Amino acid sequence: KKIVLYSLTTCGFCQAIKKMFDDLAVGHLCIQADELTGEEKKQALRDLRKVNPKCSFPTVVIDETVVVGPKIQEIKEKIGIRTEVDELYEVLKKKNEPKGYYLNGDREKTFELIRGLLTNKKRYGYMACPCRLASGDRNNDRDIICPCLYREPDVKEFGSCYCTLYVSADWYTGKIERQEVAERRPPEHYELD
Amino acid sequence: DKKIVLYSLTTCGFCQAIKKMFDDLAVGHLCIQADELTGEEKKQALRDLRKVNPKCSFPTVVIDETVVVGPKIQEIKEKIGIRTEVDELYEVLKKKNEPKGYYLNGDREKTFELIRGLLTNKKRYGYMACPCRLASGDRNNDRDIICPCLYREPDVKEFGSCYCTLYVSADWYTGKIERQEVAERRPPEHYELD
Ligand code: SF4
Ligand code: SF4
Repeated sequence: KKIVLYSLTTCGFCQAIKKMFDDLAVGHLCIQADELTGEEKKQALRDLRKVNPKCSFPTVVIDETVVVGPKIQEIKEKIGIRTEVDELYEVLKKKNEPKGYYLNGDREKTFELIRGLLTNKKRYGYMACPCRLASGDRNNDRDIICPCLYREPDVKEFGSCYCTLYVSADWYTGKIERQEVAERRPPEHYELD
Repeated sequence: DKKIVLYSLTTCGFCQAIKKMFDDLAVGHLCIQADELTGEEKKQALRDLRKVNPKCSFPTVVIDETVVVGPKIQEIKEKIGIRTEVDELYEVLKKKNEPKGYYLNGDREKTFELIRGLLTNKKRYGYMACPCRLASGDRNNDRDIICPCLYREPDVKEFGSCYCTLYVSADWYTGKIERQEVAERRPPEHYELD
């Protein structure tokens, strides 16, 4: 697959697409159009205009298909990128949505939280809460294995769990204030002394 | 000169963002990635953490005798004495735009990076050309894309955010509306390619 990424050093999403490519050892050509001369900029825009008439950044060309804008799932779909986070995202969505627990709509935040669940599943053997420190002992951590014991009262009182991974329909659609959620876990559960 | 300790988790996103700011501003600190430590070292880092934050929550930053619990980057910066040209411009943009109904994106990290882009563009061009667009460097050719651009008002009225997602409406901010992708509204003929 021949990939070209039209990018700008000042464009945050352009750098995130580039980062994903580098991390997954994807073979691509990145054009940081703003680092070019006045005439090279004109030529980069003419090349871009042929595949994206709006001359907008980011734009990804994969062989003969073009993905315009911050459409990370569509870019992944044309390149053939499938990770265990994508798999777990689908599983969690199917299981939780009928229960009224929606995954946070900020996809980039939810994806890093799911990556945290996976990192915890590998090192501990269970999906310990990604925004808490686990002990590594399953029995001590039983109340913070996701979904934790605190999700139900936290979502009922504030509209979201402690990591903001699961949110209610009201939190999702802004019908309630998106309040900060305090740590409900009894501090004694660490068994420090 | 201040003694700084950041209690962090490798699985905590904001923890790495606080650490990134420290490193980029030469702020010396101890970073404890509590989850990388052994079983008994986890209990001791939690004992040190518990003394300053009984709830044993991450992130937690200790600056001398003052403790900041949670993702409170502004509070951390005020206690250390961090005050950058981005902070200055953020305040100027906030005071000028909030009374008009144009709020700065609540994802404070993304807003700061956009403001850094505005500053990078002011330095290399002489004006704050839109950081998510390609500037020519000719003010007259870029006139419609000097921040705030000619397209902010129609984009925010129709989608709730400007093209870069720097300025958002109150409904976008609180989640009352869907946060849709904003397409490039600029007529491509303005680029004067041929
Ligand atoms: S707070 Fe949220 S992310 Fe953490 S364990 Fe509970 S449900 Fe899972
Ligand atoms: S799209 Fe937003 S960030 Fe870009 S110039 Fe317009 S108002 Fe400024």
